[PDB]
Amino acid sequence: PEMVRGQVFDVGPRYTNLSYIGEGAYGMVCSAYDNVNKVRVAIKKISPFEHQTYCQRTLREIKILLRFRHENIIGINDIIRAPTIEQMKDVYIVQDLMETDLYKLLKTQHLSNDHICYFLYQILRGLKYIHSANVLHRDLKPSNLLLNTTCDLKICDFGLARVADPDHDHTGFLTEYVATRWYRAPEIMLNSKGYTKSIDIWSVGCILAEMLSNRPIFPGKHYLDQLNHILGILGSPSQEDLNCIINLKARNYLLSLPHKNKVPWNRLFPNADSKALDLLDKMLTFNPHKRIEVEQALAHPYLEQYYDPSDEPIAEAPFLDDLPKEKLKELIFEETARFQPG
Ligand SMILES: COc1cc(F)cc([C@@H](CO)NC(=O)[C@@H](C)N2Cc3ccc(-c4nc(Nc5cnn(C)n5)ncc4Cl)cc3C2=O)c1
Repeated sequence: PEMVRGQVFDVGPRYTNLSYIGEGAYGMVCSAYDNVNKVRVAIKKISPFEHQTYCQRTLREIKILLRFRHENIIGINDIIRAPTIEQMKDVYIVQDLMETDLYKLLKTQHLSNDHICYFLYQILRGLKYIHSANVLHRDLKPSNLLLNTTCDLKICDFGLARVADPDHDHTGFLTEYVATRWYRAPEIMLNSKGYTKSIDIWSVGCILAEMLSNRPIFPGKHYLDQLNHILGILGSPSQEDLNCIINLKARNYLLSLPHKNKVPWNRLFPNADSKALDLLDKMLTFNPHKRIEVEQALAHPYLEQYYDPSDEPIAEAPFLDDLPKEKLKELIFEETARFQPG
């Protein structure tokens, strides 16, 4: 087997001429030439079976990506694993190869307003599909937005996704860790389990702000800092919004804060398009019930050059994993069976 920076990649005979792309807690990702379709693909080696949480992310991603088909959502083209459960130690997920991600891109490149507009369109177009399937991505962030050399955008990593469950969204104060901290909506820290579509809209708002300035808008240095950053810009919630928060610990925390005025978007983003800032405001609304929804956002004047509901497709139909890691391995085995010869 070919070796890539220490690891084996058991992907042959079909996939050859491997080259390192990246590493992380997920595993390792390479490009590789596909000897069938004669195109270079990405392959990620995932080794989840000792960790229930890794098994959950792997199963969720596989189940979701196999069902979804959309231009702005990364696919799974093939999955390589051992022929038996006993011999299966790794799962390789083969996906379309992309040049970079928005996190890498924002570290190095100034985006024109036209690029910002086009990227936000593709994010929302993809999200319209995801939400139309009653699915929440729940970890939207620049590193989960893949880009090719012509700036086509694809959402990736569906391992943290859930089916939407808005009647069971309420929880207590400083409970929850939904999303990656900088992209996590205020209600997560206050009273929300992140089981509504408005969680994803918040993250998109944070992405938009970051495209405007190449700097995260709410860079909390740790968990507790995150609400400080958000309220620092948005200001004190209104009486109406506060009254929606019935949990006393959360309400009284907010009431204990000194009055803070809203920092106007045009001062944080003096070079930004005024329409972009109007949409940004509506995505970064404190009250999730008042927050713009994905189809309204697509309809916003900022995106008028692209908006076309007939070309913004929805899923054909809507889409208990409190299970031990051994059971999750079986379900991963069954879910990947269709890519074996048989
Ligand atoms: C503890 O964490 C995890 C444990 C798990 F058991 C499983 C996971 C899974 C599911 O939750 N999560 C991921 O696999 C996420 C984290 N990533 C990483 C990743 C890297 C590259 C590409 C990629 N990259 C490119 N091109 C590219 C990138 N950079 N360059 C210069 N080129 N093309 C095509 C592709 Cl699929 C996609 C992804 C992706 O989805 C996480």
